[PDB]
Amino acid sequence: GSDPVVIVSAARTIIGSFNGALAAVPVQDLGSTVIKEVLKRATVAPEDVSEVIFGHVLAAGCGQNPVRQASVGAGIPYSVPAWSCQMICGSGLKAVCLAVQSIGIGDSSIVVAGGMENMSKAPHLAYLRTGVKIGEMPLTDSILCDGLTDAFHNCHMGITAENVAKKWQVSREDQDKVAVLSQNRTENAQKAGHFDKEIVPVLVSTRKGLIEVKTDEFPRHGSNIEAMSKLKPYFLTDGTGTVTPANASGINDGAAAVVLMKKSEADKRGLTPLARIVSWSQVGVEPSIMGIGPIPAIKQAVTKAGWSLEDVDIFEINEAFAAVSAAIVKELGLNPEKVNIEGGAIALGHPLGASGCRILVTLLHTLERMGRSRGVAALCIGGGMGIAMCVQRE
Amino acid sequence: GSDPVVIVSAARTIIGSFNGALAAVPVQDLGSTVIKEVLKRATVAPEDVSEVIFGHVLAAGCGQNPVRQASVGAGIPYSVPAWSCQMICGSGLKAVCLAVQSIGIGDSSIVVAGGMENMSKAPHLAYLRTGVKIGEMPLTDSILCDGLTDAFHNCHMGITAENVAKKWQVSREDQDKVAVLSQNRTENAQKAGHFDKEIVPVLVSTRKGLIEVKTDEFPRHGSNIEAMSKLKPYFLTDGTGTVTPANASGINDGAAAVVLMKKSEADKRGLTPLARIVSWSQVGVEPSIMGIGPIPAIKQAVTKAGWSLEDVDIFEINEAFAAVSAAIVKELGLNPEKVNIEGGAIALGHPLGASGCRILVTLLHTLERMGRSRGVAALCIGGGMGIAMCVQRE
Amino acid sequence: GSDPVVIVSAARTIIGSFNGALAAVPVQDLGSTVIKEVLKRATVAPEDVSEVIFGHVLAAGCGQNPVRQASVGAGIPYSVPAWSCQMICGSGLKAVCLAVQSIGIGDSSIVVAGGMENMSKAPHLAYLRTGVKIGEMPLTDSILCDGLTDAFHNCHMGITAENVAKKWQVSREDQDKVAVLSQNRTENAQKAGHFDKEIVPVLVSTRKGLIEVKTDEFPRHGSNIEAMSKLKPYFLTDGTGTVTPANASGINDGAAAVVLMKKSEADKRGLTPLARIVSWSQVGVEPSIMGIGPIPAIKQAVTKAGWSLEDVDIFEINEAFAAVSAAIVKELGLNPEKVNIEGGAIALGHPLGASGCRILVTLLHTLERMGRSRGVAALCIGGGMGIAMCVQRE
Amino acid sequence: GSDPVVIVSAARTIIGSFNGALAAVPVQDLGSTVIKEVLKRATVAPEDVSEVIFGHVLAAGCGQNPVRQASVGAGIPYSVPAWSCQMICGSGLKAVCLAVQSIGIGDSSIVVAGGMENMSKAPHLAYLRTGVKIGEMPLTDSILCDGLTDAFHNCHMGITAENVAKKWQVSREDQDKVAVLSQNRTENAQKAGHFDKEIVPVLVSTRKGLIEVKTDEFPRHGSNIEAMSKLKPYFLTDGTGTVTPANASGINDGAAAVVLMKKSEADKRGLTPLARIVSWSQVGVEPSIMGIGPIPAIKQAVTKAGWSLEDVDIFEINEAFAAVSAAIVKELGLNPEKVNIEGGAIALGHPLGASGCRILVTLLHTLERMGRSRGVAALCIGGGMGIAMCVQRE
Repeated sequence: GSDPVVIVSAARTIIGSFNGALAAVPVQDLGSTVIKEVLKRATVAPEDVSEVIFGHVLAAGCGQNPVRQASVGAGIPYSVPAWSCQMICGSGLKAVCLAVQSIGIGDSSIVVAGGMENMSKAPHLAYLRTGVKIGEMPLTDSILCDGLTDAFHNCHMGITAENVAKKWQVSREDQDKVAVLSQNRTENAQKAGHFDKEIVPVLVSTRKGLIEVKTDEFPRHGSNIEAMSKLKPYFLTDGTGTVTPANASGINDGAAAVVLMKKSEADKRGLTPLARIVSWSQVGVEPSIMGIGPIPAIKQAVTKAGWSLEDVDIFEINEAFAAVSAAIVKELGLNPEKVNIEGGAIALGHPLGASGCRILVTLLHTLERMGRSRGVAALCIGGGMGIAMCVQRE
Repeated sequence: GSDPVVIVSAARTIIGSFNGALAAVPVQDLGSTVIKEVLKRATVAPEDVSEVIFGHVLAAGCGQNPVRQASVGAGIPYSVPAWSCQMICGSGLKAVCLAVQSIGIGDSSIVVAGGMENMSKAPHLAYLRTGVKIGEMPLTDSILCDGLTDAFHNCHMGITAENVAKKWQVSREDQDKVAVLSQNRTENAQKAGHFDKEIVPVLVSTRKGLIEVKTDEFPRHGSNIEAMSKLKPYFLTDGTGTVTPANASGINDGAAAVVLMKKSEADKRGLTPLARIVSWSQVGVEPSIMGIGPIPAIKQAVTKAGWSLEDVDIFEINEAFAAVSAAIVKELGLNPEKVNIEGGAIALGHPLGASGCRILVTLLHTLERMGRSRGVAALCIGGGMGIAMCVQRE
Repeated sequence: GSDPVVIVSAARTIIGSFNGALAAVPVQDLGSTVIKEVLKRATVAPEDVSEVIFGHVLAAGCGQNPVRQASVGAGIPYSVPAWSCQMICGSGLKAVCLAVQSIGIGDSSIVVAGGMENMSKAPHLAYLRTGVKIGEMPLTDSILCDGLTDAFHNCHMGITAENVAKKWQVSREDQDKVAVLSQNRTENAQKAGHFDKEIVPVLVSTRKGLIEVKTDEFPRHGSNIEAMSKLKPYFLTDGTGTVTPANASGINDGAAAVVLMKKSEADKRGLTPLARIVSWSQVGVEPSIMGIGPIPAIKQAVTKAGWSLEDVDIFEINEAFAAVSAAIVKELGLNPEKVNIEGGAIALGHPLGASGCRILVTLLHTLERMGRSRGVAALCIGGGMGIAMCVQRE
Repeated sequence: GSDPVVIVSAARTIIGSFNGALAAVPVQDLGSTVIKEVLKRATVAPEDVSEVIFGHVLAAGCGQNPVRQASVGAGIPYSVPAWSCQMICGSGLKAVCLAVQSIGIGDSSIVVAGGMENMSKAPHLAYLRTGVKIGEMPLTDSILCDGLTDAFHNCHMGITAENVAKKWQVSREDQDKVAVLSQNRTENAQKAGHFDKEIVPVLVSTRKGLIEVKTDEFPRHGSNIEAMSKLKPYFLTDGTGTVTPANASGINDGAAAVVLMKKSEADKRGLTPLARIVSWSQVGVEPSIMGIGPIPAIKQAVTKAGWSLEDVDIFEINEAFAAVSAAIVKELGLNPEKVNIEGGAIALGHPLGASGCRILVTLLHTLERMGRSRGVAALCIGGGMGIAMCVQRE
């Protein structure tokens, strides 16, 4: 307000496929990569950062405070506090909102906010301290257990997605159409070089030495409805299923970051920002339909901004499932030509902790590239939440 | 400022011993217990909570967003956003600072902040996705890996404690004296009923049915220097060791919570708060001496409050190791009769995610009970950080 | 025949309770203990042993050829071949029959035969070579998996025991009576010192140094029908159950051994043997009723010996379940005062690989102590087999 | 003697590569395949089998008595006893010797003897019964632990192989030459169809349905010394190494079986056997040089047969390591044109429990195919043993 918080820089790694191009790279090295890069791009010295805040969901086995590791690995001094927040899929966006708060209230001057996740590296879990006298014991998958299973209904996110498909009447055919659209938009954007600016290469040691990874791995080029309609429903196999692997996102690795400060601090430094942050909201809804979280979230953020929905030029609405993104667009009555125009997570992938910031990074570069003005990033969150941010291009 | 953020209520579970009285209780049930109770005590209806923020470090195997589970298990509606932060030992206090920020900036009206940890339930970890063709594979202890091992030097917190012992010249004899003091102060406080008010019983099913757990489990009554001086150093066994199990805290389970709102909202509701929050700080230091984090943290918080150190009536300085707490007190020149007067974590235990808020809960009730005015809660943090808060009794 | 194979010496360790007195002792050290001891007792130099043959069922994690380890640990040279056989519960007796064959045919001159098992040390199992992309994986209990589960019907031995109880009409009351009898006979034998001769102490390091273990651990003195009839059926909980923990044996650790050679070699050496081996049999039956294996086994061995059943003075019939031992005795019409007179495995325990030889050791010492002449050792075997041996006291 | 034991039939599966063509096939199904087939070939009804004896080393996770499972899966009745022996690498040959003994002494009339191993399916091991309060725990590889590690010196078989290389002066160049020879002989035999008769196809379900596997998988066609001499020593990397993957065998899956009875029983049935068994030996040597076990073993078997070494037309000497097979041939002064003429385990692979019988199967078919008369099968055994058999073609 008058001196709003602005985003000066924004970058992401490619999104790697499960057990794919980024699987050997610890999550904190993904974090370091984007942290170092956004500072570079903003021309901000690492010692001028007030704090680092990252979303990060599946942190088992990553060592003590992996954000701090990521921060220091980027060349930020030990003097700079660094910490993580978890709000499942919303975690990466929540990190940025939290920065908005510390800067707005006058506690931080410059913040590197973001999200990070290496799901390929998520371990299996065993409780061994008591000691099992006799009987089988599970090695539980932390991804499933901590990432993808609703704690209230003990069901996969994909089941909640079927609830939304049912209730918002998004057919199998609808979902496959959204999926094809998402895949084709991503392929068009890739070929047109639309992601080049936002991507920062990741360094990976191979048997044939060091390599740069700089193409998103998860897209399935040549996606078509005929192929997709042959697949069987994955979560719900009693003949009422609609969600398949083709119309859902995946398990993925990646990180993203943004540099934030006040407009006045940007002016003082001779920086022109990507955008100003106008508003944001977090809301709660029923776990059984967590997918529709962004509906109340968007309506509140947009309202808080003094906007009507028509005023929004571009939406990024996390595409965890076609069933959910379709339902959100249908209920709000959004123009699909304004929503996920470079494609969404069905094509690009969904590294839980990173996605909130990743879609923001994309949003901001899309707005910039198209010379459009007003954007909304939003995500549904397991357990029944939604988060949304309003940004306006300077 | 003019309308400061106040703490209306504050409560904790007992602290359970490793694999002890609370080990069968999932961490989110510990959270629910304290959340429900602080609302009860503040007379605030659960549907009036703007959000829930909890510190939580070892979240592997706890399911999707265990704070949200804890929130809902306390009777807070699905409409109320709930999420976690991780800043190792500082996590529980960081949760409260974050609430201060959301309330200060006008985003939240009422917040339940806190921390929670069941270390007994922390699993072992195995990476099984690639597949090991031939050879041994570790089942890594998440407590050690993610909780207690410095990521920069690959050494136990207890090793960093020896660095501080060495550098601040805190002898074995000094450490054992601090340990005895801590144990005796805790035993005196227990017998005098000083913890009765702050403790909320935990419900536990046993073979002989339901029981209430309401005594802290970890204290070793009759602690004496003669016994302690017989023990061997645990981390550093080359004849230069000082830290033993008797002069370090433990692995422990527990939770704690506070209810926060603006002074004006408290006045409107006819509530008298425990205290107002005057200031807080987070700082970074070298990982090798993470223990001395609270020195810069305290100095900055106290300075920001407009106080001198003499102005502080009561300190709670987390007693992870006698070596560290002694070093902090020595360097700042604090009166030991003002520091951890009900005893500290050597006697009480250290459930990582909970401790930041737990010491705050104790602080506030001590200030209340003694009719003293100004308090400081502070903790060192693995990886090289410190966090401190200033509170003033209304 | 004319120059029959004789048993010169026979010894056993105590039988340890699951996770009890012998759990820290590797199975091969149990083997070494009994091997060394029987050589000592027979006055046979270790370098005169032709070969060592031991039954051993649960060998996972025991290292390369644990019989060979056991042999060498007893002071038998590297020049002496040593190897194991597996025939589940019959394994320890099968080892002795196999020795009878190598000596009878003229391939071996002196053989140490026996059985050994540390079930406390049996590991859990995980298949990790492929690599599990996503999902839970079992840590399977090798005891259950490889020891106690019928491979044909995928059911616990205790289920097959219920089949025999049903079909041979052995009531819950019958089973509990057999159990009390077994417990009381064992307690009487212990107090009378009847096991003193056959037991060889095991050496175990404790925190208070080295100790000798020389009392069987599993017996429940003061066993009574009133207590037993209060227990619930363990395997079959649909209201048709009869088998409980009180009328079944346990999971147990132990070893036993015997020294064998021809009568002529014994005469040459100035040794008087415990007994001569007269006959033995191995038979197959249906897995669903594996418990009744000893019926055809005994009938064939006794027939091969030229005996009638009345001619047998003493039987040892492995008491895996009261339901099975009762059924065997009922069908064959045996005098219960001739069967398991020092008690059986319900009281003493059942270390799978050892039991076949353990009951033989006991048989031989009982025959000796009572001055009786003709004995039968027999066991049922998981998967549907029976094994029996006839011995005659010289 | 006068009525010697004869082998009527002999068959093997292909040998599968680690995690290769047979990895999804449980070991007992490999057993059933060869058991059923040898009965078929001998024209012996399954109900006429007196007993089944198989070598089997890595039995963890295979269920109760996997030989019995294998027997019944081949259509052998429940009435036929079936059991396993373990003598590490010698296990498959020991099974046959044991049959010789039961038939020779008049206890069995017809025996199916053999060996079987699925090393791909060998699990990792964890001891979980006590309960680990705090710290890392190993998931131990049962292959390494129970199969490939000398229990006396705690070193890989490959280390003992280096001891033999050193002591018998078998150079790196020598070993690579033996390896190339073995690979080229196997490739020549394959192309000439020499294994066709002995191989029995294994049935495997694939995504594209059922398939027959009938080519040995492990051979590396086009093996050459130039390639081999580029490899680095695998076990001993201090610059004194000679053993590499190219001049050692592998980890492999397979089974083999033979049908045995007396010559008189063969005559009565109108069967002409492959060969008569003339003699066999088992011996012990120092674990550090277990590889040279076959030297004393062969000398004793050949001596017991009334043969000189020149009398042996064909040897099969298990080729665990070129270093060992070379050393055996050098010391005994054998013609390399008489030794492993279809190639050995360097090319064919080494499924521990199966190999003893596998080389016997090959021996017998080679003797038959070449119209040669006298053969020797022999193997070294971990822990310091050797086993050898003499056969003579009828």
